[PDB]
Amino acid sequence: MKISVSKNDLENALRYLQAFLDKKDASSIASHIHLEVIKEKLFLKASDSDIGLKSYIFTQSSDKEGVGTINGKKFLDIISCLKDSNIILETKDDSLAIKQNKSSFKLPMFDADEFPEFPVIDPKVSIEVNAPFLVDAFKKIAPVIEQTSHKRELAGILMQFDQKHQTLSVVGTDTKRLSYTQLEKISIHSTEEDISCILPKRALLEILKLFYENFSFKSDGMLAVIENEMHTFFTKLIDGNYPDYQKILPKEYISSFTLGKEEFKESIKLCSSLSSTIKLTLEKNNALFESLDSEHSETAKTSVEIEKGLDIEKAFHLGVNAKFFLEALNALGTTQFVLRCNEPSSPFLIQESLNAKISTLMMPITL
Amino acid sequence: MKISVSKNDLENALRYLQAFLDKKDASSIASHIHLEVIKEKLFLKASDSDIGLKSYIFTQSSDKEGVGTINGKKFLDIISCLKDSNIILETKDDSLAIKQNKSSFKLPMFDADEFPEFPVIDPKVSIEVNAPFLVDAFKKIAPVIEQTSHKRELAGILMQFDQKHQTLSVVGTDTKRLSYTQLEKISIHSTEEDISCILPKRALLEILKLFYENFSFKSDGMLAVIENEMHTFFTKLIDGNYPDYQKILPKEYISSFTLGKEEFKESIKLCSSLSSTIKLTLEKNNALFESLDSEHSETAKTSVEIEKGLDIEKAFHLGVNAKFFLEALNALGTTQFVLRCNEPSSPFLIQESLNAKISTLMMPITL
Ligand SMILES: NC(=O)c1ccc(F)c(F)c1
Ligand SMILES: NC(=O)c1ccc(F)c(F)c1
Repeated sequence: MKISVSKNDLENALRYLQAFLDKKDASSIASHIHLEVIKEKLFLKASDSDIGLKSYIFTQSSDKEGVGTINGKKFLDIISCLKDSNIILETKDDSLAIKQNKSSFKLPMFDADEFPEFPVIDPKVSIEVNAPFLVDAFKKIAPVIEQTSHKRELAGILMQFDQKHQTLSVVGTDTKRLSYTQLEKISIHSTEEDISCILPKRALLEILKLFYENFSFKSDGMLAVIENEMHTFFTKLIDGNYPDYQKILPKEYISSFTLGKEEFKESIKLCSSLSSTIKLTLEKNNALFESLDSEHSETAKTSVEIEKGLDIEKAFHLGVNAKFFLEALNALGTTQFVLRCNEPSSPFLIQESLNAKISTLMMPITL
Repeated sequence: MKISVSKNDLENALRYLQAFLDKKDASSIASHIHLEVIKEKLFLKASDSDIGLKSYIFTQSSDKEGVGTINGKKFLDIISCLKDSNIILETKDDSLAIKQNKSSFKLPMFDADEFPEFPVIDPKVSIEVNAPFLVDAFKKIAPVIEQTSHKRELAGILMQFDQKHQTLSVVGTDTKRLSYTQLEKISIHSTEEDISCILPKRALLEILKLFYENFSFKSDGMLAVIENEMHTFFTKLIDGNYPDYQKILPKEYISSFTLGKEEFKESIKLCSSLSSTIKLTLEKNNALFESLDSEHSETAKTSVEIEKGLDIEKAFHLGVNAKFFLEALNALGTTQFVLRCNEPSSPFLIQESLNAKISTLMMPITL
């Protein structure tokens, strides 16, 4: 109803909220942010059935407590064009006035009662995340997940909690490749020894913008609520049974090669100028790369020397998807990587030599 | 047929050539760059009926002179993924081989005889441009020209040469606004005392990427050829008669106000958060800005103090298009601008206080 706020505090809060608004129809409440002034806090939220964010900023002054709404895109556009001095926000019946020095604006509010109730859960599982490993895993695994996947449970990331062993397993897949990590020594508070949540990709991406470390993750098996000092975020979970990835992962590998990450990146990028798939050939002191599904009369080839010789009898040949192989290497923190293989026709593994550590299993390309 | 070249020289030449290729159909000669090795130069060109570029780079070594062609997008994609060391280019019948250390590529060449003849003109008009004023004019005027304009001659920029007075006039318009400059003391060599060329917008944009100063501009009234040390560019000219802009420009102005450029930019940007048109009100010591065609219940207002008072009897009101007014101010080099008006319903002028100097005439918005 009446306050002053810091321009930068307000702008930053509004930026984050943009992604939770349906902006195209400005006449719908789904384009508005809900506003609430109580004590010395402005609360801003945007949500619906699926997903939502609640944020707050401190008022520089507060004169009048109450509630309202405002078009979030328009609000952000106005504040962005203002100077750093404090901004006065003030209702005038069903209109919000915005003032700074000689500049003043009016926007219409809607009925705040039309705004969805921001949900709260009775948590069945809860963790406190005090380090970046979880978001690191999220970031490294996200590229393998197809948001528009036509199968529902593969459109999100698996979080598998084992309370008994204090581990959080995180898994993404598109059916051609599967990336995973298991995070150790996580103090999990749960009503069950084993429990699984599937977060939608859309939610995953939002979390990467909002959180880094020092946040809680809580779930009742229907919603996941993530919270820190300034923000409360929620998303609906995805219903199905995520693939048994432990069954999918091979038992052992016939061969394991320790290889140069950046040299393989460069070599693959290079051959991928003319194709999407590549023929890798490994010899004792050499790795050869050749474009595979290139159009005829178009070829790309290169090789790198392997100084510390491989354990090979003549030559191992492997067809690979370039993008997938690169994204697997991109997920690694080490200067070297381990490539574990069985037959050239069976899935192969990429992982770090010896933050989360993300491994990727991958289907090869034939011939 | 056989040479080595510097990677950076080759990459840079290829980047410029990209815009002269139809890249989507890789099976057509229109996706290829023509190649010619003679003396210690590789000549690269891409052209068609409308527009073209010829470039050259120096060979580090030359062994075999001749001609061929290559897909320009693919060539650029390959070279971009290579290291800085020299690159060997070498024909193998109707294929171009590209080699650097352990990396080698083949791409197919097409019949070089299918490539269009690069045109040459007998110039009717010629200038040497030894300073940036021309491209400065081009850059400042380009925003007012609609490339997809449904009327042909307004889809380009007018260049009007007066050999008698040694002036080059440059003019753009979209019918709502007209931006112009007249450049003085240009040594024009022409067969006529007065002559006009209309360059297409597409060509204008290319010229801005390729040229700055120390180039020749030549025309036969059908093509324009622009040339410097490394590059020869051409474009077809547009046929019609460009509007008589000297008739269009007003005789005198009832009032002329000297105003703050950045303050007006900020004020207009600010009000344009909620509208495309703005009501400007000028008073003796004040300028007020208000959103005009904003949706109802949405308002944006601001004002700035004018210390050195205006010559006004009460208040001058003027409806303006925000984007147009901003782009007019963006074209100015001065910290202040002059706004010249007659009736609030008639065209008004924006120009610099007291490089090219671009003035913009503009139709107002009513009420
Ligand atoms: N989920 C699967 O069916 C699958 C099987 C083999 C793979 F290599 C893979 F990446 C995924
Ligand atoms: N070319 C025209 O018809 C024209 C007339 C008045 C203007 F203000 C203008 F910018 C253009």
